[PDB]
Amino acid sequence: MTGAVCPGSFDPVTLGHLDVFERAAAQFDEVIVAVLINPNKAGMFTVDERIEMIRESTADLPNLRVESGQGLLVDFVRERGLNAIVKGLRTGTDFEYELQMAQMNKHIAGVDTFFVATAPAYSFVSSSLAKEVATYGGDVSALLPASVHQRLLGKLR
Amino acid sequence: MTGAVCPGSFDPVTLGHLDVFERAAAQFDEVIVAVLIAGMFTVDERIEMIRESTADLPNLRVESGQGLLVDFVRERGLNAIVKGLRTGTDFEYELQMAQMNKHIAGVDTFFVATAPAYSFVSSSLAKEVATYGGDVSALLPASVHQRLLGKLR
Amino acid sequence: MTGAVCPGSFDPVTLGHLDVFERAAAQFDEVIVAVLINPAGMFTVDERIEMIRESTADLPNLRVESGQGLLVDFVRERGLNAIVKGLRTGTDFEYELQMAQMNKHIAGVDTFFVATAPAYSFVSSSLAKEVATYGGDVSALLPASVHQRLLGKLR
Amino acid sequence: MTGAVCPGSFDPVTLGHLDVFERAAAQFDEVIVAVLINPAGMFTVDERIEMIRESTADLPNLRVESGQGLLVDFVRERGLNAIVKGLRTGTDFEYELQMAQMNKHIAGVDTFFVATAPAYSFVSSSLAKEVATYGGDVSALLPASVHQRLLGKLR
Amino acid sequence: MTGAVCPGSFDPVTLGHLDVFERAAAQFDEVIVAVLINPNKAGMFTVDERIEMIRESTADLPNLRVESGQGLLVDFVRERGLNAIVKGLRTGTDFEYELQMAQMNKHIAGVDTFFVATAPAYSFVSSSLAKEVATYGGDVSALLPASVHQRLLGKLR
Amino acid sequence: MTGAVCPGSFDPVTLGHLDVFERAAAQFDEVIVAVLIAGMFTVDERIEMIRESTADLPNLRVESGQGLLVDFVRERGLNAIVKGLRTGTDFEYELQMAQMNKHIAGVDTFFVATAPAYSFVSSSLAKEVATYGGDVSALLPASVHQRLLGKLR
Ligand SMILES: Cc1cn(CCC(=O)O)c2ccccc12
Ligand SMILES: Cc1cn(CCC(=O)O)c2ccccc12
Ligand SMILES: Cc1cn(CCC(=O)O)c2ccccc12
Ligand SMILES: Cc1cn(CCC(=O)O)c2ccccc12
Ligand SMILES: Cc1cn(CCC(=O)O)c2ccccc12
Ligand SMILES: Cc1cn(CCC(=O)O)c2ccccc12
Repeated sequence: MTGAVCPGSFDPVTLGHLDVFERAAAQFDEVIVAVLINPNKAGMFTVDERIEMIRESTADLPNLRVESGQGLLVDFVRERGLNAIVKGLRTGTDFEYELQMAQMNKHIAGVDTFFVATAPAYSFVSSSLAKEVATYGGDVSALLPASVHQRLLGKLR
Repeated sequence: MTGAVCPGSFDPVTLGHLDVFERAAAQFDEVIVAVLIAGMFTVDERIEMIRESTADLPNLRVESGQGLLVDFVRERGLNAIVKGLRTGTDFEYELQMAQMNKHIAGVDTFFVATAPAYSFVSSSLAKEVATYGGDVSALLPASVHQRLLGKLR
Repeated sequence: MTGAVCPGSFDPVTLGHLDVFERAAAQFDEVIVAVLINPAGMFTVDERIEMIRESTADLPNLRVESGQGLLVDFVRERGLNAIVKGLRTGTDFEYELQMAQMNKHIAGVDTFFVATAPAYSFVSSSLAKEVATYGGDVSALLPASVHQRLLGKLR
Repeated sequence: MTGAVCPGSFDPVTLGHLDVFERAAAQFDEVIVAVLINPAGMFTVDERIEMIRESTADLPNLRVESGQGLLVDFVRERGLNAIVKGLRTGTDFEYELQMAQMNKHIAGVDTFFVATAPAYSFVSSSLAKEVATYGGDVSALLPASVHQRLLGKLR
Repeated sequence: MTGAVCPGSFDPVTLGHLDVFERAAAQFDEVIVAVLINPNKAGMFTVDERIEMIRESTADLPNLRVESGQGLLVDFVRERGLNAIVKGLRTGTDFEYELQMAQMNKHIAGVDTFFVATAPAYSFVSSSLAKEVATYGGDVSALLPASVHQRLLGKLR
Repeated sequence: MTGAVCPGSFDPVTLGHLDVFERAAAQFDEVIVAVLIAGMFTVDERIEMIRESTADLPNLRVESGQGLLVDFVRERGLNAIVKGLRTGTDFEYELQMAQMNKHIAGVDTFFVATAPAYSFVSSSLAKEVATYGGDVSALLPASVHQRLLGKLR
């Protein structure tokens, strides 16, 4: 009955994210992808769009499910009877801030955070940089799942 | 006649800040906490909370500041800054400012890491966690914590 | 059935190590602590294993074994393909990242990193030995049984 | 025929920037300084270009142009495929690395990094403006013509 | 008449090195790979072996040549009428030490150092880690040029 | 009665070290340079070179040390260390030692960055460059530089 939560805004999900989802699904009995929403700032994609893009690119992972949430991550985790977070690392990750949040999350709720580095091929993509590059016409098709790329181009046009 | 300035926004002051205040006060004759000024607490409130938390430090005082930090320091006859380091400190930016401050006014900056127990609190993260109901009472002075609860509720 | 290996020299095991062991044992069905030996330290391999077993008596899904050679072979030979490594102040994280990417490339093994608790974040096996050698008190940073043994090796 | 682009907002150009411009112009047959504009600063694009040209008068193989949109398009449209970026204290190097790897992936453009001289390592456009705003003397960190103009904008 | 020196011990050359050689050869009129030797510590490969492995994997680069040296890098550079170094970055590079050496080299000889990050695929290989992995039987064949791999296995057996 | 210890191997002392010595001496009543002990110069030689370079600092003295640094500090009635930062400093290890030293003996560590001009010299790199004929005369006290040339030639 092991389990972990993979949190993020996923606006949109990238292949860097999916790599980490796959590793978590391979190493824990259940994985919940937590799409965390700030109710005070809209992203590019609505919550239902974000979830649909993740579901479409994780259909081969039977022990992974996707849910949205807001507020404290550790409450989302604990209310599902879990106490582990799995977070990806990429080039440009603010690791010091991730460490700060991990120590805080352990302090307030006893939840552990496990970090895993994404594959080198996917290590320089981020949701924000992919959106920025695509906005100005750059080809990011190789860094995003098919469930995302043309939806992204659609939002931009 | 030694002295140092401990600058920050302190909105609110944390035990991380207080730990560094205490070390500065133990190692310099005179310490001034500089409250540099759209946050949660007003300047006077921040000052009050720091004074309340530092009552046991006879050689420490608290003042608000505006403009160049080095001017704040120099206009009080000093030329040392003591700055704390915590998890999530942008140290590269701190170093840039330290070299700039030395260049323009001959003021030295001394960095000291806060205690491990208080190394992951920041004013911003404490407010965020408290806003969503998390317990940060172990990370703030007793007075501050009650005051924070007040601003929220 | 999930599982991970926690590798190190553990010469001696510290409370920083133990914290990570505990978190691994809480999150994986099986944990193996791999005591890695090189061609050299203060404690023998058997002594190190003994100290880890004493400190992890409450962890029934964790076991301790010695290992030699390629870490990913150690992992895969036991039917696992995850490594859990702790992070502390002074960890060469860039080198850990290099090794993690290498280990994934050559054997498909994943590496999960977890930061030890702030209280145990500045202890290391090497620094504890150095401080103890010159009479510093590191008893709050080591398991009780380890601290006793350490004094013995030094006196 | 070799060449590189040196991109930035240069609002205003600093001696840190100039040092890197000089090194680029010494090592490549052609250098283009790309003054990048966003939807916002102290100096207009034309003012920035003017200040860079004043400061680089002795560099005949360097020219200054404004740019918008995708940096790698700016580079490739001028028949080049190298970027030269400076490093200073406070540079977000991890983000620079991310962008370099992205820029290589999407367009085949290489990025070369060079550290500015220690004397100019703590100036940035933003910090110079901030210090000057409150009356600090940054004249040793900026070209003479830039310092004069800066005082003007503030007074 | 532009030019740069690409320095290292190259014991052995890796695909991370070759990527940087290729980028330097594409951006400078001439590139000299400097095989720097400590006369007080032998590596795994002799200087002639190192040079031969580099030459064999750079035959498609007409403006690159390979030479060995010792002592101060900036003397090697300046005695060839050049004043640029091109150095690669990978995962595990001690960048702070590289920066220190770059500032020192500029101070004492006026030589500039340009850093370039190796491709993600080659970002976790190093000569030392490749030797270590191969020593204990791990497969590093995809991280080294053909001119190296079996020579490496030969040294190890 | 303020004071700090500046520890290192100083083999030899550089202008980077001296810059930090000067700042420590300007901000603390009493400074002790601790020469901690197979290098190029003997302990006495290192001490001599530092004394010669710090003659203008009346409140600074130089002593050799062995064993725990915190014992050196505490046995002199102090509990502050001042440590310089340069390009290539292993800051993560410095932080580990600082937290350890606070834990075992209540000694604080204050870090200060050396001036940009002296930020890329280290004892080791200065010796290496000088060994192969490079000019490091701008990076070392005049006395030290001549002494170094002597050891080489
Ligand atoms: C690579 C990576 C980034 N993040 C942050 C996610 C975000 O903020 O959108 C992750 C979260 C979970 C798993 C992997 C990752
Ligand atoms: C722990 C800590 C952080 N900071 C900066 C906080 C800020 O810049 O607002 C400090 C400033 C003075 C003393 C201690 C600290
Ligand atoms: C905190 C920590 C350090 N290391 C490596 C230390 C060593 O090599 O002995 C670990 C290995 C496994 C779990 C936790 C840790
Ligand atoms: C020192 C330095 C900073 N940057 C970016 C600064 C900016 O974005 O304005 C550079 C760009 C080109 C060459 C040198 C530099
Ligand atoms: C990736 C990389 C590492 N290094 C150090 C070389 C070494 O020390 O063997 C390089 C040197 C030149 C070009 C690229 C590289
Ligand atoms: C610049 C600098 C480096 N270090 C450490 C050198 C060492 O640890 O040997 C210092 C120690 C005291 C004062 C200044 C410095």
